[PDB]
Amino acid sequence: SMSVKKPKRDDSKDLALCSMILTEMETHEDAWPFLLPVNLKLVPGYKKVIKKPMDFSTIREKLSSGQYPNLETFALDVRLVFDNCETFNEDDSDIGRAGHNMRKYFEKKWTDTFK
Repeated sequence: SMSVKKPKRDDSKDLALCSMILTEMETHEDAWPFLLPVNLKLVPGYKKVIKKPMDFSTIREKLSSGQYPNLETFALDVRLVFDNCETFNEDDSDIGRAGHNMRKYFEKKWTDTFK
């Protein structure tokens, strides 16, 4: 509350550390469904169904331009990529499997770097 604060957690390296995670997600062999925005002209149904599209290149641009206020808003966009994927793709598809694989990969790096 006013003039009552928990001890200050050091967030000075968060930007660099999120950038490292994102580089590792970009270079994963199963990243290909997620590298670029889904083409809303060429994929019927995507625009109407997926209210907030997100992909690794859009996260990269937001990160590089100071559009994440803190490390939690970064994680929320990474999770959105995978949540969108599950909304539009069957679990038993190459893309559906890729999304589960990458969500796991992310959640481990997140826990090991920050928790």
